[PDB]
Amino acid sequence: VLRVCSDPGNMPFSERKGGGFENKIAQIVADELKVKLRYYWLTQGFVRNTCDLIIGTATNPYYRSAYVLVARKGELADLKRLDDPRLKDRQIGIIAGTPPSNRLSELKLVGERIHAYAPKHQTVAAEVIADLAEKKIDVAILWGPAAGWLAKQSGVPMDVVPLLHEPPPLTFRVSMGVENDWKRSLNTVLRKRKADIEAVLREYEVPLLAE
Repeated sequence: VLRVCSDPGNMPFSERKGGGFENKIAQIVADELKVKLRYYWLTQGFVRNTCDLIIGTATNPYYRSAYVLVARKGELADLKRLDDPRLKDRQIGIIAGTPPSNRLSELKLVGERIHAYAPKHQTVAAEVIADLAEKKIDVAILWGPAAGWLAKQSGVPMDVVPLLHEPPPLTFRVSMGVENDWKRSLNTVLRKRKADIEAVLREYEVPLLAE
């Protein structure tokens, strides 16, 4: 029986009801291996505290995403880069310690207008999106696979722009985590059910990058 290390409250990634896209992906992997699926639930030292499989974190990567810029639709048209001069007077929200914070300090985007959230709402990224919907901030810098679905649930239209022009890097490949023969069997599953896994990522508005 496939045992997956997952979070019972971490939408859009996973939830105990099985509604996250990593639950759908773990269900695809279990069906491919002709086996049942069970979870060891724990809240996100998650790894060594936790089962046999981690869906998102190594095996061959099955998608590549980036940190994104999120803003209310129509307020910062064509916003693509962190050095855009329109951000100098904007309230910016970001999770403290995340990779983009080095570029913010590099561009002197520091101080009062920078809302650093510590890593009411299910996740900290959900709160940042909610603060953006309630105009408590004007710009949100979050991990793509989380912000895409969360923006769809916010209630106000938003623009999700992947950060591709920032010189640490802000783009990351995502693989499964684990026994290199077991990693070999999982790489086989990712290679076969690629079209099904990629369709699940698109349904949850996960920004997908090439290469």
